[PDB]
Amino acid sequence: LIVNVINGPNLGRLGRREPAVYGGTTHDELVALIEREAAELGLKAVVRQSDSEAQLLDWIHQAADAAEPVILNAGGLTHTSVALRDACAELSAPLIEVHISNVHAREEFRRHSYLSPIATGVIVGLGIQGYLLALRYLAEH
Amino acid sequence: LIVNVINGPNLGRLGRREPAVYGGTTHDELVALIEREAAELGLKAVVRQSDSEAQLLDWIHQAADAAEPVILNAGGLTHTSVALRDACAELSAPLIEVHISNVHAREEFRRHSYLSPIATGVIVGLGIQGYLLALRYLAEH
Amino acid sequence: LIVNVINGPNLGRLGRREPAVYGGTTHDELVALIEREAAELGLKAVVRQSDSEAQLLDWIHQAADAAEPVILNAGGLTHTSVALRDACAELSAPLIEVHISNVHAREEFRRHSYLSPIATGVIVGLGIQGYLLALRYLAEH
Amino acid sequence: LIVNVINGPNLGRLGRREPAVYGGTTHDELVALIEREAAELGLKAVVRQSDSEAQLLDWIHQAADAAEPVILNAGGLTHTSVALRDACAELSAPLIEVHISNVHAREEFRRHSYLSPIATGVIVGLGIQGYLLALRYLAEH
Amino acid sequence: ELIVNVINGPNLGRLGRREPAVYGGTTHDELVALIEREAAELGLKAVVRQSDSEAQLLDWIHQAADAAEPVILNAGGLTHTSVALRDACAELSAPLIEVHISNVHAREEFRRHSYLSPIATGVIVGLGIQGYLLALRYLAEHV
Amino acid sequence: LIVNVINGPNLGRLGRREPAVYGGTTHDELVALIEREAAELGLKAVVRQSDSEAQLLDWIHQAADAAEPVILNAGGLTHTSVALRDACAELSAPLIEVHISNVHAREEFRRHSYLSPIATGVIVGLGIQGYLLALRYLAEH
Amino acid sequence: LIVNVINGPNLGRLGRREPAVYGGTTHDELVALIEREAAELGLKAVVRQSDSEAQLLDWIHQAADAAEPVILNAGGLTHTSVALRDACAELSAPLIEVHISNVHAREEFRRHSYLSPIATGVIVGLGIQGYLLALRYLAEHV
Amino acid sequence: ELIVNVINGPNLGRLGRREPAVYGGTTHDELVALIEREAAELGLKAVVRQSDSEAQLLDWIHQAADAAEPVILNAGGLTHTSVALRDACAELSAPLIEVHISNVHAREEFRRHSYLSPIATGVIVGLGIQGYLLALRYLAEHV
Amino acid sequence: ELIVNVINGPNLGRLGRREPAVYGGTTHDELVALIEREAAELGLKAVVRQSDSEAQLLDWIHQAADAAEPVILNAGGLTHTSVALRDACAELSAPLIEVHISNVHAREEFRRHSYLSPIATGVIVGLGIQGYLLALRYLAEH
Amino acid sequence: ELIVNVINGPNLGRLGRREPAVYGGTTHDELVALIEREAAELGLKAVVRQSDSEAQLLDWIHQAADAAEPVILNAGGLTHTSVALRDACAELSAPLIEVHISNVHAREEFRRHSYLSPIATGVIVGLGIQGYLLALRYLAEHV
Amino acid sequence: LIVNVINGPNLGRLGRREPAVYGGTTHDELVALIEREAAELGLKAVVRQSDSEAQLLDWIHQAADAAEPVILNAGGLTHTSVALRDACAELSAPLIEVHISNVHAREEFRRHSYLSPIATGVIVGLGIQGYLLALRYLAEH
Amino acid sequence: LIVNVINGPNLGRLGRREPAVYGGTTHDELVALIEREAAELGLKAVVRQSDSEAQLLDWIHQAADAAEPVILNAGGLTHTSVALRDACAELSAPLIEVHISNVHAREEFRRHSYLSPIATGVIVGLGIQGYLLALRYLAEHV
Ligand SMILES: O=C1C=C(C(=O)O)CC(=O)N1
Ligand SMILES: O=C1C=C(C(=O)O)CC(=O)N1
Ligand SMILES: O=C1C=C(C(=O)O)CC(=O)N1
Ligand SMILES: O=C1C=C(C(=O)O)CC(=O)N1
Ligand SMILES: O=C1C=C(C(=O)O)CC(=O)N1
Ligand SMILES: O=C1C=C(C(=O)O)CC(=O)N1
Ligand SMILES: O=C1C=C(C(=O)O)CC(=O)N1
Ligand SMILES: O=C1C=C(C(=O)O)CC(=O)N1
Ligand SMILES: O=C1C=C(C(=O)O)CC(=O)N1
Ligand SMILES: O=C1C=C(C(=O)O)CC(=O)N1
Ligand SMILES: O=C1C=C(C(=O)O)CC(=O)N1
Ligand SMILES: O=C1C=C(C(=O)O)CC(=O)N1
Ligand SMILES: [Cl-]
Ligand SMILES: [Cl-]
Ligand SMILES: [Cl-]
Ligand SMILES: [Cl-]
Ligand SMILES: [Cl-]
Ligand SMILES: [Cl-]
Ligand SMILES: [Cl-]
Ligand SMILES: [Cl-]
Ligand SMILES: [Cl-]
Ligand SMILES: [Cl-]
Ligand SMILES: [Cl-]
Ligand SMILES: [Cl-]
Ligand SMILES: [Cl-]
Ligand SMILES: [Cl-]
Ligand SMILES: [Cl-]
Ligand SMILES: [Cl-]
Ligand SMILES: [Cl-]
Ligand SMILES: [Cl-]
Ligand SMILES: [Cl-]
Repeated sequence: LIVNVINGPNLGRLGRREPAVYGGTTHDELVALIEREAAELGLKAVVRQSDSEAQLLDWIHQAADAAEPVILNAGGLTHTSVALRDACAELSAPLIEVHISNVHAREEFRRHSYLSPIATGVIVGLGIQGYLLALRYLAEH
Repeated sequence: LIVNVINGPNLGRLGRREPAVYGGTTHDELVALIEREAAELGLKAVVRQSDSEAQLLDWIHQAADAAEPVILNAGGLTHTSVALRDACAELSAPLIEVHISNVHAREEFRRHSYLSPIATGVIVGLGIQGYLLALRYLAEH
Repeated sequence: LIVNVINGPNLGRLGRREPAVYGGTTHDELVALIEREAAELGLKAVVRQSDSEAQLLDWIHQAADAAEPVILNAGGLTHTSVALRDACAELSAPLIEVHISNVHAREEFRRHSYLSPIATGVIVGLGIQGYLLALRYLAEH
Repeated sequence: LIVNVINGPNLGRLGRREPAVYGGTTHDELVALIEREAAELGLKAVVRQSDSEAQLLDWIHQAADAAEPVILNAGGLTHTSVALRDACAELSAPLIEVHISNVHAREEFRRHSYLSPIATGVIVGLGIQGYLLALRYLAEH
Repeated sequence: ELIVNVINGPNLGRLGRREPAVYGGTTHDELVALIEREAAELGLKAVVRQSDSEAQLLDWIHQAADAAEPVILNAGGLTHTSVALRDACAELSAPLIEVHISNVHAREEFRRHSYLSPIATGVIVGLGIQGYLLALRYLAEHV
Repeated sequence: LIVNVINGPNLGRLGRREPAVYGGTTHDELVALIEREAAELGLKAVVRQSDSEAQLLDWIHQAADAAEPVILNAGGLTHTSVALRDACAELSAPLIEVHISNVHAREEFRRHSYLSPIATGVIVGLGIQGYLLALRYLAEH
Repeated sequence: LIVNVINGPNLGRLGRREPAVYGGTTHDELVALIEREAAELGLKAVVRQSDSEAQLLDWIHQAADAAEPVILNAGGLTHTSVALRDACAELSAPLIEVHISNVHAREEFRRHSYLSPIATGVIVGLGIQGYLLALRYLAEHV
Repeated sequence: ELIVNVINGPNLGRLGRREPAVYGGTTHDELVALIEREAAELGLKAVVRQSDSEAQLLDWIHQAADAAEPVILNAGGLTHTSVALRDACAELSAPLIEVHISNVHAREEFRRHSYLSPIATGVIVGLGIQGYLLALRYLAEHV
Repeated sequence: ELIVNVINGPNLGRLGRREPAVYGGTTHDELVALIEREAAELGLKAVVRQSDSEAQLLDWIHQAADAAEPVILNAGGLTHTSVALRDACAELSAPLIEVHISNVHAREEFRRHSYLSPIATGVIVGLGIQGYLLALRYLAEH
Repeated sequence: ELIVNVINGPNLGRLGRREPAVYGGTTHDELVALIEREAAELGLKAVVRQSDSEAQLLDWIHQAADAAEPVILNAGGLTHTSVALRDACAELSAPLIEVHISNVHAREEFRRHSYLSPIATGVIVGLGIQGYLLALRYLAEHV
Repeated sequence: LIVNVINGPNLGRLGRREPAVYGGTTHDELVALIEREAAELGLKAVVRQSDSEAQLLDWIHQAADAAEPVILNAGGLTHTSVALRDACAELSAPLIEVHISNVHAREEFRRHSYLSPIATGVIVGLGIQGYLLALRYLAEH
Repeated sequence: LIVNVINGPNLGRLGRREPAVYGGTTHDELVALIEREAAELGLKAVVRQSDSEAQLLDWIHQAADAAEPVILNAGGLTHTSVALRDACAELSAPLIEVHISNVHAREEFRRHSYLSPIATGVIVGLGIQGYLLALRYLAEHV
């Protein structure tokens, strides 16, 4: 039933943040779109956002304890955080990595995700809909 | 609206080919699943597979001229072919890269797609459903 | 005319912290010197320090919304944080990167700042006065 | 007299966290063993864990000001945090780096600790006892 | 009295017409005059020199080493290539400030690895023409 | 017992092709030598050559389904083709990589075969006899 | 005096293909322009294009057997194909590598040709005229 | 009507006696004469100059930028090492053709990474002396 | 009788006068006496041996593998270079503890990439001579 | 007739009990006897020698160079580390065949860059202990 | 027998230039020492110093034309100049590369001389006597 | 004044081994040439050669204890042995590295000596006279 959608640093800034790269959809609108999609798939979505690494670790620790699937857009921490990777290694339920922009069409340092090798799957560059497609995978699988 | 699903080398071997990596679904069954999904979304899917790089280039040139969206799993050529990349650079309509296995949880040489930097988006590790989720994105775009 | 001076990890430790590298000037002394210089330049300076990455992200988000220039010394996060770089990418007003020590005369890993490529300019190795020189540039711009 | 044992991200999760890698001992049980061993060696041990980088930095600053020895397991931050390295550089009393797992028998990125070069010594792969052996060194020195 | 050497390397005599979107529209002649005015306001005497010749640049910094005079150096393209220039700068006892008009870290990767930076007192980059003037102000506080 | 000898690009040119490197034996004479040696060992050798990657993949697919051993000299594709390595990964029967020249005594780029890590064994620099030695291995395995 | 001009993958697409990179001349027009220039220089150009590596290899083998010069634009295969390099190594008559675009002003991976080290020479970034200048090299060296 | 600058870098004045197995037996004087004869055939005016001095090469490039004239450049060894020379060439508005006598890709690895190639219009390598004349023919049909 | 083998490699017989700022002023003979005494208190028997010969070190490793005895190993310079010593240590079924006197990570870069660490049970570095004694304590508790 | 030197390096005397899943269950004594029989069937005389000492291996290679006898060499760990061994093998005028029991390319990265491979006639890898026998068969044919 | 001793950039600064690295012997004193050694060996030695690359090339050109041996300390140009290497490649008589300091005990960028591979031999770290020893080599050869 | 000349692996093979690389002078002739030159300089030279790393380490240890200068040609071990480098780090008297061939004109892996950074100086490619020139340095520096 329960799917955890977790957004990392700078993702609360969606809308005004680099619109050509990330789109004009706000995080509030993102939460509403995910919840609407989850209800139509018979799931429950809990969407959380934080710039704090310690907060992100706490949320996925809880998902590990509850054995709930995780949709994770770690933002910049994707490319840098071993600590977040280590937390995500506790997850028994599927972990789907999601990025709004095509991370492979940008700077070289964005192409070597710490999370990708331990995630079930990755969706990149499909904009805001990437979250919704990740939800659909978890509902159908 | 026509969507081109193009599969590269060894993808015609699906089902028998490394089941633990790629799953047990055959390419014939994949064709049927895509065509069923496309019919629900109001799209028309043309699914084709070849082990020949020249044939993949020909199919991509046609999609460039017709300005039709492309879903591409180039198999091994993903990691090697600059020629295929150059063919895909002609596409005006969206290009979605799809991989059945999590290419980032495997050998290091699989983590550096030549196609990702020029694709609209990439779906990795979500099995056969990656194709179907790519169709849904294209149904909204 | 508001200018934000943002200091990152370990900069609150100035004075006793590696004196041969960073000097004997405390953070409070630095705060006083900046405010004195800004007042003589007709600017208002707001100087804040935190060891928390999430906190630094918060302050630059504010400067982005208020369209205010930023003088940033991110400390160790300079060399490691993509998340901080992403937050700084929102800034429409000039961003000046400042370092007290000559970061190129030290360990090799300190020579590859994530912030330099997206900043307007960089001042390195001029001690505390680096902040004051960054202020003077902003007074003319 | 006073020894500071500081544990980084995900080390509060010991016990159920990757048992085959880190063992079945919880953090509560680890605190008890450390306190019992320190009392036998005529020392007082202060054991603290946090997933927050800023919190770790705060604890290091206090040890530097008090000139107290530090036994540090930074977790995933060991491989990533220059900020934590910088704080540890202020320590006048010995710094012993400790890891539960053999960090050299794992992923390549775990083999290049930021703390190792500025530490007095490093104990790796000797399990929970690594903490206790580090205590014994400090009792002799 | 208190003398500061401002030394510009290859292609810096071309300022104004040369890639204006990268280096600005101020000519080198205008830069010389601007530096001299700012220096005199700070109680300093700026000696501003430009050469496309490495040997000439070496000679100038050799003299600054003998006279123990501060140096503000924009070596241009040589910044990224010349060990010889670095070796000469290693003799300087008075402060050495490396200045670049453009933000070299926002450009090609080969520009991000200065040979001079590790032996300089400090580096000012990407602050345009004012970087020279700010370097002078540092030296005015550091006699 | 059937053994498949598969020769890749440029190997049909044996005889005239860089005689100092690859020898003076033609490809037709190679077929005759292998077939004579196979009859002596009580094996059945099918020797085939193609410059077409797709054709080589098809022959490997057939050997995978038939559970037949493969002796493969992929020529230039040894160093470049992930697609060919992917086809060879299907083989349940032993795969033995053969090269006429000493590929380690030439250009550096010839030293990093994609096939070697998944082959049973490799024979290099022993000339045309390398094929015959490979047959002899398979006759006892 | 026969000269083989061989074009690799995606070069049949000249005209529509990234005009800002490769120009607006079509492959049909390219063929005819090469043939006319060759004829004026007292040569005969055989111009062929294929997206198939095996086909390109066959044309190179034939050129090696006939000891005819090759002007080669391998396209994408320039940066990736050892098999093509191996075939070209059999050439004894001059081999000239030609690229329409300045391959050094683009992505890094385009700057490390497998063909360059074994070719007589390389012409890059001079557009369609690169083929014609390669022909003139051959005509001036008879 | 069109003026083209042929600029040769370090060691190119040594052509003829210099490593003949690599650069051929044509002297620099003979090269000048061959270029001027080809330029006269194409209806162009060719000015051929050679120097071992980097500063001198930079000066000639600056003049070509100011005059908006095409440049055929063989920088010799400086091709692989000089950012200063690259920066001067970036100021050119008329076409820049990089020319090398030897096949620079069939030699040492350090010769395969020209600083000038990315900012040039085109590059001709390994065709010997004729590389200069072919570069002239390109400029005759375009500029 | 639980036998622990303490094996020292090249230049460790030179302890005392050998770079005292790096390795301390304790001689190898004094080290042997300290290890043996510490082993006695823990209820173990320590066999301490040193050789500058790689072949000799390999023989001692082979013997310890056949006897299923724990090994405390300071391979010296060979730590950073010897695949052969790694291959021998791979036979050990009983725990292998890598010990270095100096902090090998605070020194030259080539000292930071041990061939032995990835196959050892654990590693003790930079704790001086006491690193041997702590390694014994680990084995006594295990 | 023809004398063939089969030289095994460090840890190969441990075959049988040493990592059976990697190197097989055949002991070194069993390997020696097998090689001797196979060679005698081919009209050759195999001298099989093993040592953990680099110096000892060098001496045996020196003797083969002076006698111009072929060498089959499994240097073990020294394959990936010893320039001294490569230098000794460079003296051999008769064929040198490098042999490894395990597929060294299916293992750790540091095992994939043999110092001996570039100077050997050929290499046999991953075919078990039969690799020695196939190497013998090559030498009997040449050649 | 005439020997050319050629010193490059910064070598005219000997004596006062980094005494701990290059010693206290001036360039004028070096010239006098070479004169004495040349007289003892029975040869002529011409000592030239220039900070100009073009000048150094000219002197090398003259030595090539006269087939005279060269002792070269190119200073900083040793590590940077392909042009100087190309000039030295013309020399038919022996070329001895000489450095006063041990270039291998300093910065990494000093360990990759462009001249070494085309020189007859190299003398490094023997101070000023390196010049005198190089002269003795040329007298005997 | 006693000077130690130490030759590593394969240097006993001089005259036989790759004569186009190392020359036609035997190690015995080298010994005699060194002893003659030492007598001219008022020095005593002890020239010893071994293919064994352990034996070379022992000789270096002896030279460290006696505070005697060392001329060292480690051969192949030059590029591989941290153990030998560690032994040489004990030397208080000067250490001169010598190579007969120009190590920088050969394979890349020969250009990164472990001994060079800790030696007083390095002499390369001056053939047999490299040893004699090394002797003259030590005689001039008392
Ligand atoms: O590297 C990234 C990628 C992001 C995305 O595409 O979702 C967001 C972000 O803040 N940082
Ligand atoms: O590297 C890959 C990845 C594939 C996938 O995951 O779809 C298929 C394939 O043949 N080769
Ligand atoms: O790498 C750095 C550089 C700093 C500076 O020079 O201001 C401060 C800091 O905490 N970490
Ligand atoms: O890379 C590591 C190593 C750990 C350890 O071995 O203690 C713990 C951790 O959380 N992350
Ligand atoms: O790489 C650079 C940087 C320059 C600057 O920014 O001042 C000038 C220049 O000529 N070359
Ligand atoms: O790299 C190689 C090696 C070959 C061989 O040695 O058989 C053949 C080939 O066409 N390309
Ligand atoms: O890398 C390239 C270069 C091309 C060219 O410039 O001719 C063509 C092409 O298809 N791929
Ligand atoms: O690297 C090079 C190449 C040259 C050429 O081929 O023209 C000439 C030169 O002096 N140095
Ligand atoms: O690299 C090392 C480290 C040693 C240690 O710290 O014990 C000893 C040694 O001889 N070589
Ligand atoms: O790297 C290796 C490979 C071996 C083999 O496969 O024969 C043996 C060995 O001791 N070390
Ligand atoms: O890199 C070096 C080395 C020098 C030497 O050791 O003679 C002199 C110099 O100016 N630059
Ligand atoms: O790398 C080398 C260099 C040698 C030399 O030139 O003296 C000798 C040797 O056996 N190995
Ligand atoms: Cl988007
Ligand atoms: Cl697209
Ligand atoms: Cl991806
Ligand atoms: Cl799957
Ligand atoms: Cl300071
Ligand atoms: Cl400490
Ligand atoms: Cl300074
Ligand atoms: Cl900077
Ligand atoms: Cl500007
Ligand atoms: Cl052959
Ligand atoms: Cl297999
Ligand atoms: Cl080119
Ligand atoms: Cl000893
Ligand atoms: Cl173990
Ligand atoms: Cl460690
Ligand atoms: Cl041989
Ligand atoms: Cl192999
Ligand atoms: Cl020479
Ligand atoms: Cl050297």
